[PDB]
Amino acid sequence: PPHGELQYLGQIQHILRCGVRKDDRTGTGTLSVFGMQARYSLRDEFPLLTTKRVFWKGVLEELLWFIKGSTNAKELSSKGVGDLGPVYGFQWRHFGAEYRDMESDYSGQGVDQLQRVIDTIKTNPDDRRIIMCAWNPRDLPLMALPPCHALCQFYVVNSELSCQLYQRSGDMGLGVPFNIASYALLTYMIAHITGLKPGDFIHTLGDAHIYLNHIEPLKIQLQREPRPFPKLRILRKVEKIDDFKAEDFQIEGYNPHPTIKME
Amino acid sequence: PPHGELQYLGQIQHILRCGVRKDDRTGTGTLSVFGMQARYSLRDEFPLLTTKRVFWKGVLEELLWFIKGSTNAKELSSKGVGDLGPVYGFQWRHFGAEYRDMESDYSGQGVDQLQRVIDTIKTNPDDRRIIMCAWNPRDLPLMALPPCHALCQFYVVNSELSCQLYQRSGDMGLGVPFNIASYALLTYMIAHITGLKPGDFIHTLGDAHIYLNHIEPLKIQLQREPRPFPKLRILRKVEKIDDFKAEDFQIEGYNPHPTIKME
Repeated sequence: PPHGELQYLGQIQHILRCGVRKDDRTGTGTLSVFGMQARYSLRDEFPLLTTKRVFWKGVLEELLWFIKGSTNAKELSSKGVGDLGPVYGFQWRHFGAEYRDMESDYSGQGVDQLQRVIDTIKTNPDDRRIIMCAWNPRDLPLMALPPCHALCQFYVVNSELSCQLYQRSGDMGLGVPFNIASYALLTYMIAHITGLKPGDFIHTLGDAHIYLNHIEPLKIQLQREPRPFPKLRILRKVEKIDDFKAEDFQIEGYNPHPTIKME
Repeated sequence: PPHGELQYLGQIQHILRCGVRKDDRTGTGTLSVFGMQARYSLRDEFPLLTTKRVFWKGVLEELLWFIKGSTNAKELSSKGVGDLGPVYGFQWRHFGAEYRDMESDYSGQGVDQLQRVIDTIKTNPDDRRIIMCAWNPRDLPLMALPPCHALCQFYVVNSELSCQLYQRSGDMGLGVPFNIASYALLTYMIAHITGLKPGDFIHTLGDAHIYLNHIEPLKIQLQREPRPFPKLRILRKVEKIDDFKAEDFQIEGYNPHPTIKME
C-alpha cells in the first residue's frame, strides 16, 4: 500500500532528471517541468511530509488567518511566522469588494467563495462547480482581470469530500510541501463542518520548478525514506468554519526527518 | 515509445474498473473518478484519436468559430455541425463586455484573452500566467462571478509551446476526445503564429465521468488497438490568428477505427 510522499519525491527526481532550466520572474534559475499531478489519501492519514520537517504550526495559523479573511500581517507574525494588500484570505471571503484598509467592516461584502463552497456542498453535493480561486497580489494592479494563481475544485461522493488544487506554478522544494499540508487541512475542515469524510487531495501543477539553490538539499532529501504519515484529530465539534481555532487540531504520529533549510 | 491514446484508454478502464456511480445535473447516471491527467506529444504528431473516428472537420470549424469570436449558431451549422448566448468564443475575445446581440460591433471591447495570450508569449515567454479561462453559459445568469468551466495555461521553453487544459468536468466518451483535438489544434495555431514549436498537451480533469449509456460502446472501443497518430500540416504562413481558415490545415496519416456512436 505505497506512500504518497513517494509521489512528491518522484516528482522531484523527474524535475531533476528530465527537468529543463527556466528563468523565473526575477531572472532566478530553475529546473522546470510543465504539468504534474499527485493524489494523496486523507483517509485515516494526513500528508505532512516526512522526508523533512514541515512547519506544521505556521501552516495552521496561516490557514486560519486566511479563513478569518484578513489583510493584517501582524495578525500572524505573533501567532507563528502595516497594511498587507488583499492576499488570498481577502479574496476567499470578499472578492469583488472595494478594498479600504485592514480595519474596516467588509462584513457582507463581495462574494464569499469559501462560505459559498461550504453551502453548495450541503445544497447540491453532486455539483461540478464547487470552486474557489486565489490571486497573486502582484497581479491585481498589473492588469484588468488577472488570472488566479490557484483554484480548488472540491468534490463529493459516497459521503467523501475530495479537493483538487491547481497551481499555475509550483515551488517544489519550499512551497509545494506546504500547500499540500494547507489545502489538505482546509479540506479536513470543510469535510468536518459538512458531516463528510475526507477523501483524496489531488495536486495539479502547471510549471513545476526547482530553484538551483535547492537541488543539493533536495538531492539529499531524496536519499531519505518516508516514515508513515501522521493523523489529524479534531477534538471539539465545530459548526461554522470561522469557529475553528488552533486548539482544535492535534497532529499525531509525526516523526519526520530533520529540518532541511532551503533558502 | 508508447502511445498517448493508451492514456485515454487507460483512463477509461480505470473509471470503469475503479469508477463510482455519480449523478449529473440532469440526474443522469455516470461512473466518476476525481482528478486525472494525461500528456500528449504535439511533436511530429497530433492527438486525433484512432480507437474511433473523431469528427475532425467539426473540431476545426468549431475552433475557428470561437476564434472568430461569435454568438451565431448558423455561422457553424452550415460549416459542419437565432441568438446563442455568449459561448466560449465571446469570452475568449471579449469577457467583461456588455453583450447585446450577435450582430453588433464589440470591436475593441472587454478583454481579449486570446490576443493577450499570444502577445504575452512574444513579450515575456517565461511568464507563469499565460491563461485563458472559459465559462458555461448556463452559469452566467445563475450567480455572481461563476467559476470557469475550463482554463488553459500555456507555457514555453526551449522554443516549445505547451498547453495544459483544466476542465472541472470531463465527458470521457463524447466530449474528451474532442477537446483533446481542439486545444491541441489551438496550440498548434498559436505555436505557429509565435514562431514556436508545439510541445505537450496536458489534460487535467476534475470530475472524469462516463455516461452509463456509453459503457458498452466504450468497452468495445477498449478492445481496439490504436494506430499511430496522424500529423497536422499548415500550408500558408499566417501572422494573425483571425486569418487562419479551414484551408490551412491538412490532417495526414489518419486511419482510425470505424465511428462509434455514443448517444
